[PDB]
Amino acid sequence: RPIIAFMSDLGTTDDSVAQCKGLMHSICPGVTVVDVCHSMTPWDVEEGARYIVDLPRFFPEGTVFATTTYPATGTTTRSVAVRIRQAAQWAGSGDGFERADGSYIYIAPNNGLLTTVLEEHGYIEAYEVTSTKVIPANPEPTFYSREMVAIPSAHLAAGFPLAEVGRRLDDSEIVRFHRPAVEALSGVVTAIDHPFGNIWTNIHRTDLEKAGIGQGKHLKIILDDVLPFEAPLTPTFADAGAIGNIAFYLNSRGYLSLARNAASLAYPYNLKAGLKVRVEA
Amino acid sequence: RPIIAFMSDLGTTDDSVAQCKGLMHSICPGVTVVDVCHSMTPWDVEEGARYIVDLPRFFPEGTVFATTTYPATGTTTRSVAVRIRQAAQWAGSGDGFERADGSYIYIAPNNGLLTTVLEEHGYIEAYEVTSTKVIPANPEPTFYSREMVAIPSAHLAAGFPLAEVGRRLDDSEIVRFHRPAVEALSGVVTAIDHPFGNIWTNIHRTDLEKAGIGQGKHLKIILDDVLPFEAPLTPTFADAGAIGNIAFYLNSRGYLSLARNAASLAYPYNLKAGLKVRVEA
Amino acid sequence: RPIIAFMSDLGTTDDSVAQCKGLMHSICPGVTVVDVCHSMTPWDVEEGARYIVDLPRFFPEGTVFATTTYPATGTTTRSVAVRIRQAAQWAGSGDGFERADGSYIYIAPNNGLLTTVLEEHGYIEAYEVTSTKVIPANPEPTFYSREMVAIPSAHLAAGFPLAEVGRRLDDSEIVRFHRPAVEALSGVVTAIDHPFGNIWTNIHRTDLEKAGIGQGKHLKIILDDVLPFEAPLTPTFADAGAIGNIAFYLNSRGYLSLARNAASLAYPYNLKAGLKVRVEA
Amino acid sequence: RPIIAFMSDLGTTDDSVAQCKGLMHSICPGVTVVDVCHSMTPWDVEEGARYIVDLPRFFPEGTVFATTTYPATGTTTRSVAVRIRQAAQWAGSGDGFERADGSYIYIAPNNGLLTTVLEEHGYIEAYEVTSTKVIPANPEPTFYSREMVAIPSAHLAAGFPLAEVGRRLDDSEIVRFHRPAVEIALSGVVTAIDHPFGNIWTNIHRTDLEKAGIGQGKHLKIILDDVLPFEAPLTPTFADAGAIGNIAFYLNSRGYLSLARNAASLAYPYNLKAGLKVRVEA
Amino acid sequence: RPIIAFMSDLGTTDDSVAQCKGLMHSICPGVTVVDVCHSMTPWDVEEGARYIVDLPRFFPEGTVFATTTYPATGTTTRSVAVRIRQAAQWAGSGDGFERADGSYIYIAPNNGLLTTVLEEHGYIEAYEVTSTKVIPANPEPTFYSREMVAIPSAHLAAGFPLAEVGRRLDDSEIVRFHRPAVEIALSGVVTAIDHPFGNIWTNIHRTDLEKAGIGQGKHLKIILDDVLPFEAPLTPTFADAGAIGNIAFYLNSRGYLSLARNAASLAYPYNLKAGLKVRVEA
Amino acid sequence: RPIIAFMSDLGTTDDSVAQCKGLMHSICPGVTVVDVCHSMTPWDVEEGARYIVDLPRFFPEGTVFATTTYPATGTTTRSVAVRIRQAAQWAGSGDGFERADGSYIYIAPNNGLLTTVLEEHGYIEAYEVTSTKVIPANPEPTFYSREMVAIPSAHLAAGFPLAEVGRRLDDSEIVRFHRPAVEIALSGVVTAIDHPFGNIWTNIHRTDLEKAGIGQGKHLKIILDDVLPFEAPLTPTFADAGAIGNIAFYLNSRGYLSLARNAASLAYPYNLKAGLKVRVEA
Ligand SMILES: Nc1ccnc2c1ncn2[C@@H]1O[C@H](CO)[C@@H](O)[C@H]1O
Ligand SMILES: Nc1ccnc2c1ncn2[C@@H]1O[C@H](CO)[C@@H](O)[C@H]1O
Ligand SMILES: Nc1ccnc2c1ncn2[C@@H]1O[C@H](CO)[C@@H](O)[C@H]1O
Ligand SMILES: Nc1ccnc2c1ncn2[C@@H]1O[C@H](CO)[C@@H](O)[C@H]1O
Ligand SMILES: Nc1ccnc2c1ncn2[C@@H]1O[C@H](CO)[C@@H](O)[C@H]1O
Ligand SMILES: Nc1ccnc2c1ncn2[C@@H]1O[C@H](CO)[C@@H](O)[C@H]1O
Ligand SMILES: [Cl-]
Ligand SMILES: [Cl-]
Ligand SMILES: [Cl-]
Ligand SMILES: [Cl-]
Ligand SMILES: [Cl-]
Ligand SMILES: [Cl-]
Ligand SMILES: [Cl-]
Ligand SMILES: [Cl-]
Ligand SMILES: [Cl-]
Repeated sequence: RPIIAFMSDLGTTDDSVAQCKGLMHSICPGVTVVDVCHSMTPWDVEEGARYIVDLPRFFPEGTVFATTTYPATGTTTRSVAVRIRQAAQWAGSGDGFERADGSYIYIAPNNGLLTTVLEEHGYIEAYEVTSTKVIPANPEPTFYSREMVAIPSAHLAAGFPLAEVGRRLDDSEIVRFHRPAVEALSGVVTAIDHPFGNIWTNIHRTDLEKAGIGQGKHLKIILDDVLPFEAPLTPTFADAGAIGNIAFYLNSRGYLSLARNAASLAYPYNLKAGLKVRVEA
Repeated sequence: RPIIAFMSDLGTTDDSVAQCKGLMHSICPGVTVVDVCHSMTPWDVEEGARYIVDLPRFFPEGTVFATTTYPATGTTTRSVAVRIRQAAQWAGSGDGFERADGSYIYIAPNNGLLTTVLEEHGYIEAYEVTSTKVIPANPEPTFYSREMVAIPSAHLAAGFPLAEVGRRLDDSEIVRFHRPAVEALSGVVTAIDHPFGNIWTNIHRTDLEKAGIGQGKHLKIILDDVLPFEAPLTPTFADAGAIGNIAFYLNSRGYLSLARNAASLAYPYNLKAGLKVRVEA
Repeated sequence: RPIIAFMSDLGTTDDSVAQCKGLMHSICPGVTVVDVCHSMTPWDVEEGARYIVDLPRFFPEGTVFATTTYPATGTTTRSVAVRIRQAAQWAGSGDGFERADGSYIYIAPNNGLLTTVLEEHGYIEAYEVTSTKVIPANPEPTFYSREMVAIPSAHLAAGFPLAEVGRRLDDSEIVRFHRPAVEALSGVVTAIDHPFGNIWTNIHRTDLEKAGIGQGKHLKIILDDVLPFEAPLTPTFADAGAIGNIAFYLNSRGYLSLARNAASLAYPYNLKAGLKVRVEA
Repeated sequence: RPIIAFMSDLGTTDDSVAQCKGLMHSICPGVTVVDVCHSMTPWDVEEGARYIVDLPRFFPEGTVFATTTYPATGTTTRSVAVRIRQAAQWAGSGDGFERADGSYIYIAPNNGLLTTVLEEHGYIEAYEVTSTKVIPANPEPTFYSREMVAIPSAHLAAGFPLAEVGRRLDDSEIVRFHRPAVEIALSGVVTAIDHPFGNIWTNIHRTDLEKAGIGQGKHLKIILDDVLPFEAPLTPTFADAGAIGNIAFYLNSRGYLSLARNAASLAYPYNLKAGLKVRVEA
Repeated sequence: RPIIAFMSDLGTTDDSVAQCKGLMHSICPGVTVVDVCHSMTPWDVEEGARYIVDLPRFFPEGTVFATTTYPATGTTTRSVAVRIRQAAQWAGSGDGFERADGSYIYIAPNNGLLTTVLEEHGYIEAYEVTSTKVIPANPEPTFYSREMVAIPSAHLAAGFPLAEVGRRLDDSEIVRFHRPAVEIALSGVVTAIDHPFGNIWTNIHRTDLEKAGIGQGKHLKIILDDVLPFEAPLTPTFADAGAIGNIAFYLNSRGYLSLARNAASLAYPYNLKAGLKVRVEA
Repeated sequence: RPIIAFMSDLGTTDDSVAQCKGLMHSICPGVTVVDVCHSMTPWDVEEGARYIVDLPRFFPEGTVFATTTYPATGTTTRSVAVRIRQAAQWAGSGDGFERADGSYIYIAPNNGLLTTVLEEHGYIEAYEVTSTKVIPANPEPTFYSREMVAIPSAHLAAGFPLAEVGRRLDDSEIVRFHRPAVEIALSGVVTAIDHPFGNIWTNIHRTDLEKAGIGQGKHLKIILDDVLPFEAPLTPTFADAGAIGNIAFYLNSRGYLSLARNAASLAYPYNLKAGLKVRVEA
């Protein structure tokens, strides 16, 4: 019972996503399509990477990940299809559901979208998608998200051999983007968690415990060099005490974050991604 | 062929809902997940209750209702799992599809979310959700909507015995919220029906016929003590005559409501929930 | 394995769509419901027609199309159910998936919604939907999108004979709307493609090649008689050269369109549908 | 002690008005320039009319009114200068300042701006402003508000003869506009939102009311835009609505039926703007 | 050389203020009307108070202050006219203009508008304005700002006797309001956003500071609305924050602790408005 | 009959400007203060420059221009006072008011505000304002617009000697800014949106045009922000665009190429703001 998890920049105000799904079913009958998100900022590769990087451990083995923002649609560019190694705490009841390696496939424009996927998970082999068996002989130039991602993803869900979609790629041929690094820790606001107004940073758990920082530690987190927040590190929001109170926590992705307890922190003060972050103890 | 109807405050701008669905499928293969809404105002329990209270009669028997806003995520709080009694006019073709009792299960934070569910439908037994068989041994503090609702809901859809998720609860142990009552009838605007701009009140059919009010009766409905609307009670919008004309009707949930015929009433004049309502004849 | 593609004006902020889906499953167990869009402007028939007109070739044969905006809900009006002729370049891998005729069914309010469907595709026979076997004996006046579209659509997906839903209609009895025609070509902006900000016009490929216009031709496209854009006709966005540069192209629906390469054209300058269009060479 | 009362659409965000004022002082030294308003909606002649039609009784005899919105600036269109007749119950302390006839001059573009001035005050002699003694020989094309209104207004204030500004006009040569009508239950329109209070003015006059048997203390239903309803008695002032926030129907200082909330804004919360239909039923 | 300083809530988008000015000139010829502000939030008495409480030392002796927001217009409510005592370190060049006592008159609605004028300047004689020699016999009900403030202000400016405007009041007859308190770590509130700069004024006075041992050059943490934090030393001016955009804590020209960014706006980016709680901790 | 023309960034929503005016009257009795503008964008020196560079020819000889935006208030930064040379075809009726040389004084912060005044009018003697005879001995740190501009402007208007305000400056001591350049097809920038009409001013001058062989009645293509295109002939005024709403390219009263719609706003509908690139091609 095959699954395609589908992430795109196609939006939710027209038939575009539905066209893709129609084909997915046409090709892989009995397929279940799980919508990740279709609301991402178009062409914002680094935003899209964030929505797909942590998915594998939550999905059954065999799940195909169709992930696409395709600003170079209609060009010589071709999509890349990749079987990752490690799905990567396990998710689920009990001690979790351990996922076998080489058990997930990403297919995506070769435009950097998979950058964090490949490094957090690794990959066995990557292939350029060119065979007319998994893509159209005459692709609609403007709709590669359908022609060069959705359509072949469904072939791959129906058991089509990855190694036959086209030629094999070298690591150097796989486009990557580059994240700002983390340097007293300096970082950046990665995202606002809608609809809660929570604030996410690029500082990982692993960066804290490397500076002698664990739960309960009193910290200062400064935004934009003008907003000096102060609070103890806590596992969750309610630990901040009263409603509205600032909380400092590690989010479900393993990253230092701020919020208010049952109140929005970002929205009322128009705090957005990009603001810079300084962490002190 | 199990169904999970899923309602949350997780939104539609990231991978959160997808993570949950991935697990649901992992646990209950062949499960179909029906999205109710994920756009509710976070932490607004009474808004979430409104989206889930009328669902059972529309769904096949055996449907599990996973409904969650979890501001106390990461705390001692635990979710409650409940088998309701009456699913409650029947919905469907002909005279409708009669639903057997004890045929639906709700699982939700024990924070008042199910208040109207339990009173409109009743319940056979309620249980605290604690067994590591339906929830993780080490839950992510900030994501109880996944760990303590989504994950066990899928076990319950796969046939896991309700009585084994944890200890049985007493009625007093089930958190409830309290609605403003209805008192010439006085009430309150409960919701604006997007995207139509229709206005919903807490005055039920049953409150009208208890004051000698049936179809065709000329009424006055005043909002905020400054907007005196006048119209006959009618079954639907077009009965108001011309487009734009005010209509007074009972909505599909059985509640007195106002609108314009093929025009928005609320949006142009920024009429929101909370406004108070006076009904006269 | 039956499919219902579902398009409505019911929105995504309440349980309405879910109620419908619940019934669909109740009636046609094992049915897969593919959401097209539920965000259309309510009562805007011509907008809804645009989201459903190009679907058939993307879906498996047998797919039932449940498409509904129902401002005359609760009136004498009844829905129309139609088996189209031609599904209509084929979509998919290779040379595409050829679709047999008479292989798709639309069901919809008889209010003009299907106007472009029937003319672009044709139809074998149309029927008024009245039988209490596919609709309720006592319909909720305000919710015909559920009672007179969703419910019977699921019967039709479960194999119920189209000719038995009610009486057969004459062409004249099928409500239609009328599009502005295309006249140096004059036309109109049909839609803004969210979230990209691309601009769509009513000028078809077929209108260009009828004026000696093919790829590479230098054109001028004027909006609102005040915005004289100039660019060569190109297959896709990146052909415009640098990012931000204007591109003139045929979209995936076969219509002259404008945009910027990896930049929004409409949003920053508040360009909306309705603006008039003049095309020169 | 010459006075020019200055109304324009030039705004409050550049030196336009100040250029004009500098010339007024240049031409007429010792002049006092009283700002009427400079924030009117651009080119909205009927809106400007309301800001200048009630002025004369509040001002000293001989005051010159310089009133301009000049969308046809740079064309053959010229300004007109007019001695009005009646200053029209007086304003001021006691029983008020009695104003003699023919004591005020309006100078404006001949584009209808004065339609209502002439209608309520009548006039005596109107002249086209063409003389290079009171306007520039080579006027800046975009700045006729200055060239054809401000400058000449100052010569007039200095005592320059009205009859010498140019040729005398006939009534048919004075461009006029048509007020929105009141139909008769009364139907009219919202003429203006009174900022910053959010009060709502209609074109419905006291005389239309008393002509439909509607007097003080009486209950009306007013509907805006064919759907938004309000009910209240006709009262003299806002506080008569009782509680803060309550709805009030009154006659404004200009004689027109108006709607408001008491020490709160009615227009803004419902996004009400000029132009909406008004239906009044008793 | 009579002068009336005019503060109202009448706005900048109609002829209201100009009607008032025309009468001032009518009643007191040669008067100069100095606009203070006309854009205050409607009916917000405590906001108006701040725009008129610091004025006297900047103005010539004998200047009359006409200050009005009149939400009770058309009622029994009357205006009060007051000769203040102390003009209160002087403003102007050198060591400043020394202002004699009892040299300024305020006329306003008796609705508390003058609460802070009387508190900081004290007063000598206050009178109720009822005489038909300085107000109209039949006042327009909606326009008391004109009928009961503007008109009488002009007679006063012309030298009309203060004691003759009506009966003399006692302190208990002068309506007053209560300032938002400062609790004591200090807690107060934002009183105003200083446009167009986006600076933020608090009700916390220099004296509250020096009373908590807080002086120049010292580090404070200020929290707005119980969550939005800022840290900086107390400095005399904006540039002392260093780089453009940096946060500054200072005492404004009125003596109140304030927050700002240096040549950049603090309020607008975070949508900060008057009314927010302020917590200052050292 | 002394006159001070007053331009500041102080705004229209408090008593700041009125404090300043009170002192002007205090120091120079009988002075007339002409408001230029007080609504300029805060700290935007080049925007202020445009509101004060065209003024002298419209004003009487001897008028003092008090022009200030003072982001460095409270520092060592001082103001400068300057007698300009050329008042620069005259404004006014007939062939206009001929203005003698050296007849205007500007006083402003030495922060570049006068860059364009000095460039177009030249100057004769510029002085640093330091004397405690024309400024305060203990200036309020946040209010230099008042302490270092308003107060001294008044002494100057009263006839106080310019050379005595402080030491004489050299050209190199007068801070200046750089105008946005015009590159050459011409590329420039939008300098301002002309409110409330929504007209669009560019930095492209008449001389840049006639230097590229571009004259009246000729077709141009103008592109804003590298993507938004407009086409029209160069005409003298808005109506020359024909129909209401139509696009017009013209030279404004200041000599700069500008874009507009005829009796309709161009900027607002497309959200166009100052700063956008402008490309003009013929
Ligand atoms: N104006 C545009 C410029 C570049 N790429 C676009 C544009 N509009 C849509 N796209 C891309 O086309 C893809 C469809 O194949 C979308 O995923 C999207 O990234
Ligand atoms: N800032 C926050 C404070 C309290 N609860 C939150 C916050 N953000 C998300 N949540 C809750 O966490 C749940 C995830 O388990 C969501 O359903 C939501 O209700
Ligand atoms: N205020 C309204 C007036 C007319 N039709 C409405 C209104 N609100 C909802 N509807 C219609 O009712 C249908 C539900 O059956 C929706 O598809 C919608 O088109
Ligand atoms: N874009 C424009 C179109 C038509 N008239 C305008 C425009 N901008 C300014 N004006 C007019 O120019 C006059 C100044 O002479 C103003 O009164 C105003 O009405
Ligand atoms: N809607 C209103 C309610 C109460 N007072 C008002 C209203 N509109 C204007 N006013 C008051 O009328 C006064 C003019 O006399 C103004 O100062 C103002 O305070
Ligand atoms: N937040 C601020 C930063 C820098 N300068 C300011 C600020 N607020 C006001 N000013 C300046 O103070 C001057 C008044 O002396 C004004 O001209 C203005 O430029
Ligand atoms: Cl790409
Ligand atoms: Cl909770
Ligand atoms: Cl319909
Ligand atoms: Cl005046
Ligand atoms: Cl005109
Ligand atoms: Cl003044
Ligand atoms: Cl009052
Ligand atoms: Cl003046
Ligand atoms: Cl400065």
